[PDB]
Amino acid sequence: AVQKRVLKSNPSDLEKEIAQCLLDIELSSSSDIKTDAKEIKLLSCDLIEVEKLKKKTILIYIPYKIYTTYVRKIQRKLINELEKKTKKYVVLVAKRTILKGKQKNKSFKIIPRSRTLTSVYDSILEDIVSPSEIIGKRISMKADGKRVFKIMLDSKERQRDNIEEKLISFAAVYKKITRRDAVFSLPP
RNA sequence: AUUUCAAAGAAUCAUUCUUUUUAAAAUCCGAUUUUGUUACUUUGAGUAAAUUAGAGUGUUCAAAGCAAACAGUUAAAGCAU
Repeated sequence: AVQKRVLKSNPSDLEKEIAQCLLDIELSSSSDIKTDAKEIKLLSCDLIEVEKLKKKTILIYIPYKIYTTYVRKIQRKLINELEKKTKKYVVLVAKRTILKGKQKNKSFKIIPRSRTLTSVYDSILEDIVSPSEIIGKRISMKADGKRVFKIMLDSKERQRDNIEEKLISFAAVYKKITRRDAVFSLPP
């Protein structure tokens, strides 16, 4: 039924809930984003819980090609619709291969810039904020030798009441994905 | 300018030394083991002595030498039948 259609692999409970929700959104149709999710196929879904315990956040992995072509174009409205349907905080990300060019893999000449560790990690930072847009990045090196990514967003999100819970969620999600701490801010 | 950041453990006096894991391809029995060239650097191999540094060693000391030291009035010990 819904789960096999949305998720290619054998599906867990929250993967099946996402599949059900996504099918229900497509079937019901959200008027401005009509043809809502027909092209979508999912790789995986993951559940992450903030230390502050302001609900839960869901990370969803999507193929780069599907993500770029479909998801990116409607993403803020799409995530808001997914959030409205299931109240846990959703993030949509592209899976991206990261390549060590030392090994000389058959399918690539040289080193692609898109597959560099740094480019992918910056791209994943872009994916998590994606409905909102970065004004500037600044990396603070604290005295412990930890490095902290201070990410400035734009001033349009002062309308959104979910702001702080999403900022903590972005920090948590990035921290789970790789061992980089973020902090967030926006103009006064 | 530019391209793989890091994380956690253990040993040790919020420091220090050490170990584990975190993409992809090829290969072998879900797992097992490999992945640009050079500069630079690390260990090494193979190095004639005399000299030189430098140990051993009271040439009567020292420059030296490569020797010496030990027991025993004119013997025991040791190992051999």
